[PDB]
Amino acid sequence: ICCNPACGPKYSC
Repeated sequence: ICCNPACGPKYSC
């Protein structure tokens, strides 16, 4: 997961 808008295309919560 990458639950932060800065994750960009990786965003997931």
